[PDB]
Amino acid sequence: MRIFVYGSLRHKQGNSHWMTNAQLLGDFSIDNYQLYSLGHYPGAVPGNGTVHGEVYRIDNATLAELDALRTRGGEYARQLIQTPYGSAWMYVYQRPVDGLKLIESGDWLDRDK
Repeated sequence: MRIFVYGSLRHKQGNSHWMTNAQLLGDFSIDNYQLYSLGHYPGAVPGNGTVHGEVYRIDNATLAELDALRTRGGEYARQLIQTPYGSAWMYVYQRPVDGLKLIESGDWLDRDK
């Protein structure tokens, strides 16, 4: 399925799938969203910022692989966003952001200005 990459443009190959069937649709930064950094992985939600992310088309079963690995048990919610390159799954923070770091900029890097 199509999913939004908010984990650097460098993304991650994961195990194999994420560099094999991963079709680069193109870059797509979304405004009115902000990025959290909760220690390991990041989180993204509607707010005030431009998330300089990238949109990919990966295999549908590969999607179930990511979902089953990420939110097995109930970690995040699936926010389906309709992009010009196709509707992509956005994972929104579903557990308290109390004491997290906020990138109101929307980009992972930013500080190269």
